[PDB]
Amino acid sequence: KVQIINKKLDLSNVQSKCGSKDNIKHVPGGGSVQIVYKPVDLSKVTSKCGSLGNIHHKPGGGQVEVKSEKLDFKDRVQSKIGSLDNITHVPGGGNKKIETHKLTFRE
Amino acid sequence: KVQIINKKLDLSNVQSKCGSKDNIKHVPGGGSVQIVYKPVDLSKVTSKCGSLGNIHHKPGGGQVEVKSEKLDFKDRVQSKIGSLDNITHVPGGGNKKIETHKLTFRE
Amino acid sequence: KVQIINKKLDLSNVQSKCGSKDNIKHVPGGGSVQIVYKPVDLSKVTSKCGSLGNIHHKPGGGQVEVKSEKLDFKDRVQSKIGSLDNITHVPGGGNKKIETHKLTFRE
Amino acid sequence: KVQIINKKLDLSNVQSKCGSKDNIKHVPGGGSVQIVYKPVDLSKVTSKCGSLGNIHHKPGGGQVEVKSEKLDFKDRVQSKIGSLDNITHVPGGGNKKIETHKLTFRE
Amino acid sequence: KVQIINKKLDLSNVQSKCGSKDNIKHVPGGGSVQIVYKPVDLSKVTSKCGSLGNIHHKPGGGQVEVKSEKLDFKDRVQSKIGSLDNITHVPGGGNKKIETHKLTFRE
Amino acid sequence: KVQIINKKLDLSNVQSKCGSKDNIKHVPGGGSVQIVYKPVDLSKVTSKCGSLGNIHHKPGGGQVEVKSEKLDFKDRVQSKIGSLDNITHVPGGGNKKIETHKLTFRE
Repeated sequence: KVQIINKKLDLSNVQSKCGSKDNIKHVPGGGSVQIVYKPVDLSKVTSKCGSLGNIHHKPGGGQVEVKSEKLDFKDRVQSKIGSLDNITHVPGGGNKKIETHKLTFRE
Repeated sequence: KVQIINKKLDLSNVQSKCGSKDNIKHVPGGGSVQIVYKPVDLSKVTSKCGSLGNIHHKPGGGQVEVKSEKLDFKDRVQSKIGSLDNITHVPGGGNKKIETHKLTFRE
Repeated sequence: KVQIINKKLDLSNVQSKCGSKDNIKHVPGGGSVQIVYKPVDLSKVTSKCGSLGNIHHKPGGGQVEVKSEKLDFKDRVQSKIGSLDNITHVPGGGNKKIETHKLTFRE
Repeated sequence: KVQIINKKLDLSNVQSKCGSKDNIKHVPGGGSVQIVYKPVDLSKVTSKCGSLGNIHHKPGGGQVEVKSEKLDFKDRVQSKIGSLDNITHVPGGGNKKIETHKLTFRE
Repeated sequence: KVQIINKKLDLSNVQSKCGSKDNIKHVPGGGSVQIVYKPVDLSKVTSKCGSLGNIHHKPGGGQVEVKSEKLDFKDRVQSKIGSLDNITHVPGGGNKKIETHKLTFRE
Repeated sequence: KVQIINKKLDLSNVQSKCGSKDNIKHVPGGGSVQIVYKPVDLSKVTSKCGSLGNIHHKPGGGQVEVKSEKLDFKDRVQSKIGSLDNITHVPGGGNKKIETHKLTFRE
C-alpha cells in the first residue's frame, strides 16, 4: 500500500572525480620518454545471443608505440634546475557541507 | 503494507575519487623512461548465450611499447637540481561536514 | 506489515578513494626505467551460457614493454641534488564530521 | 826543386749527395702529426778575439712547435688503403765509371 | 828535391752519401705522432781568444715540440690496409767501376 | 831527396754512407708515438784560449718533446693489415770493382 523509497542509485554505474587533478611534469636533459597511459573508461555491454548466432564484441584498446632506431648525443647534455612548481595553496576555513535526510511519518 | 526503504545503492557499481590527485614527475639527466600505466576502468558485461551460439567478448586492453635500438651519449650527462616542487599548503580549519538521517514513525 | 530498512549498500560494488594521491618521482642520472603499473579496475561479469553455447570472455589486460637494444654512456653521468619536494603542510583544526542515524518508533 | 802534387781536397769542407732522395709520406686517418726535421748545414766559424773583446757567436737554430689545444672526432675515422707507391725501377746495365790517375816521370 | 805527393784529402772534413735515400712512412688510424729528427751537420769552429777576451760560441740547435692538450675519438678509429709500397727494383748488371793509380819513375 | 807519398787521408774527418737507406715505417691503430732521433754530425772544434780569457763553446743539441695531456678513444680502435712493403729486389751480376795501385821505381 504505502511505499516510501528514499534512494540514490538503483541500477547505476558511476565514476566521480575519477582520474583528475594530477600534475604530470617532464623535465629531461634529453633523450627521454614519459608515457602516462590514463584512460577513464565506463562500459556496459549486454550481448544476448540467439540460438545459433555469433557475437564478436571486440572494441579494441589503446596502443602507444615509441620507436627510436638511432639517437646520438655527441656532447654535454646538461640541465641546471633552480626550482619547479613553486605553489602556495592557502584556502580559508569556515565552510559548511550539510546533507539532511528527513523522513517523517504522521497520523 | 508500509515499506520505508532508506537506501543509498541498490544494484550499483561506483568508483569515487578513484585514481586522482597524483603528482607524477620525471627529471632525468638523459636516456630514461617513465611509464605510469594508470587506467580507471569500470565494466559491467552481461553476455547471455542461447542454445548453440558463440559469444566472443574480447575488448582488448592497453599496449605500451618503447623501443630504442641504438642510443649514445658521447659526453657528460650532467644535471644539477636545487629543488623541485616547493609547495606550501595551509588550509584553514573550522569546517563542518554534517550528514543527518532522521526517520521518525508516529501514530 | 511494517518494514523499516535503513541501509547503505544492497548489491553493490564500490571503490572509494582507491588508488590516489601518490607522488611518483623519477630523478635519474641517466639510462634508467621506472614503471608504475597502477590500474584501478572494477568488473562485474555475468555470462550465462545456454545448453550448447560457447562464451569466450577474454578482455585482455595491460602490456608494457621497454626494449633498449644498445645504449652507451661514454663519459661522466653526474647528478647533484640539493633537495626534492620541500613541502610544508599545515592544516587548521576544529573541523567536524557528524553522522547521525535517528530511527524512532512511536504509537 | 821539382814538386808534383796530385791532390783533390786541401783545406776543404764537403757535403756530397748528403740528405737527398728520401720519400716521405703521411697517410693518416686523422688527427696525426709528422715532423721530419732535416737540415743539411755546413758551418765554418773563425772568431779571433782580441785582448779585451767579446765575441757572442749565437746563430740560433730551427724551432718547430705544434700545439693543438682541443680536438674532437665525434664519429668514425676510417681509412681503407689498397696500395701506396707502386714503383717499378728497371735500369739497364752496361755502364762504365772510369777514373784514371796517370803520373809518369821521365828523363 | 823531388817530391811526388799523390793524395786525396789533406786537411778535410767530408760527409758523403750521408743521411739519404730513406723511405719514411706514416699511416695511422688516428691520433699519432712521428718525428724523424735527421739533421746532417758539419761544423768547423776555430775560436782563438786573446789575453782577456770572452768567446761565447753558442749556435743553438733544433727544438721540436708537439703539444696536444685535449684530444677525443668518440667512435671507431678503423684502418684497413691492403698493401703499402709495392716496389719492384730490377737493375741490369755488367757495369764497371775502374780506379787506376799509376805512378811510374824512370831515368 | 826523393819522396814518393801515395796517401789517401792526411789529417781528415770523413763520414761516408753514414746513416742512410733506412726504411722507417709507422702503422698505428691510434694514439702512438714514434721518434727516430737520427742526426749525423761531424764537428771539429779548436778553441785556443789566451792568458786570461773565457771560451764558452756551448752549441746546444736537439730537443724533441711530445706532450699529450688528455687523450680518449671511446670506441673500437681497429686495424687490419694484409701486407706492408712487398719489395722485390733483383740486381744482375757480372759487375767489376777494380782498384789498382801501381808504384814503380826505375833507373
